Amino acid sequence: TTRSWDFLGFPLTVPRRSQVESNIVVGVLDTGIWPESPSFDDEGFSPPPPKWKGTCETSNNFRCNRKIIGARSYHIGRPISPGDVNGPRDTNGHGTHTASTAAGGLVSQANLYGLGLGTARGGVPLARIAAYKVCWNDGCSDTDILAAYDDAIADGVDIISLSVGGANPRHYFVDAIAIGSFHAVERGILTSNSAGNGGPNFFTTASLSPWLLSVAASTMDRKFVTQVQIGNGQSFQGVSINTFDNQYYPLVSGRDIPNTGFDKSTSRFCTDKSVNPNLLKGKIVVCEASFGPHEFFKSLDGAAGVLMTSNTRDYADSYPLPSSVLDPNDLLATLRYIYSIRSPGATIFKSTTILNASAPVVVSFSSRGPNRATKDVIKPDISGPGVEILAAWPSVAPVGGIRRNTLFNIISGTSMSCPHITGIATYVKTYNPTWSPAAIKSALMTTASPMNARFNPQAEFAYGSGHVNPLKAVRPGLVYDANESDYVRVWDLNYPSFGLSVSPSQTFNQYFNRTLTSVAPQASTYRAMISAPQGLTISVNPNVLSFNGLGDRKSFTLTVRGSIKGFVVSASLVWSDGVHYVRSPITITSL
Ligand SMILES: *[C@@H]1O[C@H](CO)[C@@H](O[C@@H]2O[C@H](CO)[C@@H](O[C@@H]3O[C@H](CO[C@H]4O[C@H](CO)[C@@H](O)[C@H](O)[C@@H]4O)[C@@H](O)[C@H](O)[C@@H]3O)[C@H](O)[C@H]2NC(C)=O)[C@H](O[C@@H]2O[C@@H](C)[C@@H](O)[C@@H](O)[C@@H]2O)[C@H]1NC(C)=O
Ligand SMILES: *P(=O)(OC(C)C)OC(C)C
Repeated sequence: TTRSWDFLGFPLTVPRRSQVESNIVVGVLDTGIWPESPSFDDEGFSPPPPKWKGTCETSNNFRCNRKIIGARSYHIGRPISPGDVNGPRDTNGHGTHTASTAAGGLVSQANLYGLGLGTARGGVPLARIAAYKVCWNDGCSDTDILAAYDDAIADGVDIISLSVGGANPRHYFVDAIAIGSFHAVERGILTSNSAGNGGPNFFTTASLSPWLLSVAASTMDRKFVTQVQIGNGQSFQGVSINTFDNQYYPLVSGRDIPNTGFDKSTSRFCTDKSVNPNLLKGKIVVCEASFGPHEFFKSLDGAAGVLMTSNTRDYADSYPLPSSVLDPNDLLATLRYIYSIRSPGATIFKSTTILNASAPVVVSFSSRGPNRATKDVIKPDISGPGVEILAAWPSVAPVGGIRRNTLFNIISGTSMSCPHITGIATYVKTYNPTWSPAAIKSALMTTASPMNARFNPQAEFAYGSGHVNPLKAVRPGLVYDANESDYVRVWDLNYPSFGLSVSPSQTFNQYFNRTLTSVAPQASTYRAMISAPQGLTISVNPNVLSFNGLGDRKSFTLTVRGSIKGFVVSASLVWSDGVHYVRSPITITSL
């Protein structure tokens, strides 16, 4: 966040509408909020909007200010779970992180043990925040969500950031988030929702509702790496967020030190207590696998360092001990070294950062479509920064499995990119106070910049309409407006993109209807530009539209005939008038 915003072309110097921005309330459903964080400072803030109706649960060591003007909790079912606390207070850290990502104010020198140093901020530092705590160690219940929504709607929230939801895509018909968001939409309130972290398989996203803006997690240029240097003098580049200073320690293999009743067939991975604690103490264990902080304590208490392995390393995480996830080969290279001189040694360095030019690429865990409820309503809808995002953290909240004196943490997930979209959507809202949820969501989609299908073969079912563009989202020129009155043919649903399910090698011919509403003051003509593959034929009538002014609408029909042989084939439509550009992806699937 000390870097994502700049990576999105959203500088500290972007123009603002401070007056409207300061009167906007961003409701955040998550694990609560930690009031004390610098990201939620009050200084200078005028008093809350007169038309705000929310309140604050201040009977248990919590206090709202003029930044955080609302805070409530929901555990309707049974009693509070173990380790949790009564009230709006965030003890998990998830809600605090999320809130600062979307609306956190400027905090300089923001850093996690030096890592990611910079100026932390939210997309809208002046908006007010209203926290609705609905997630516990107990989980997040359906009753709490519906209830929290109700309050948000009546309190007067303007937009809602929802970083929860990952149920089996097939349980989509019994998902409450669709109920809440729907009622929210009827009152002109948009919802940003993380797609899920169940990728990369072809049908892992559970954020299926149409009125819901779904967001996937992509990378940014900045990348955390941890250099490991074994005895020979050769280095390897591993990923992890290592805050421990550079140190040197003896090396050992999991196979060489099995534990009573274990075979080296499981010791390799040194998991499930398959390693003798005695011959492990004070050394950097080398294991053929990748596990979390829990397994560190469970199986490796005593070890001074850990070296893991994985074929996937497009994101980093912090651990309880000097650690680093190496590439399969660099691992074998390290193992040989162990059986070489017999008395090895490696030095795990404190993480550093490289710049990856391929970014933004949607990360591996990001849930991807098609929409299991309707393959013709493509999802995700868009992408944003969700890998290694540094933002506000509670002082009591553990980091990577231990305690660290830090006010910021670095974590990844679709729940990190959602807040980004939430903040950007609020920004657009500050400039276009009257647009509806579908209008705001359209702006961000039609104005998103195209992503590379060579990096993410799944095309749209991985990044939807592409990567967000904050400043172009403000003046989209035209919008695919809608409202609950339209969710009562699927291909004729005024969506910002087009989808179509087909059978392998089987000529087809579909047609789609849409209506664009102008949001720009000046009249202008928008000629159309298509870009379809080979085995397909696409056209649009009209292919030229004029708009006399603000409000005017026009329709058109898109036809798609052809026959794809592969799984996913994409094309695009674009309605430019010179100044404005309005692209809408076109996806065809063989499932
Ligand atoms: C700069 O960022 C890019 C984007 O994340 C890094 O490229 C990715 O690196 C990961 C990590 O190893 C690769 O993961 C393996 O992926 C394969 C196949 O799945 C991937 O590729 C196919 C075809 O392109 C797609 O259909 C999939 O959606 C997916 O993208 C899988 O079998 C393995 O089990 C791993 O999961 C990933 O493929 C790769 N994606 C892209 C777009 O290239 C890049 O990492 C470098 O390049 C990769 C290929 C490895 O050689 C890494 O070791 C390199 O570091 C990163 N570069 C730097 C400097 O960090
Ligand atoms: P986010 O990515 O939220 C999803 C589970 C919806 O989760 C964090 C804890 C990584």
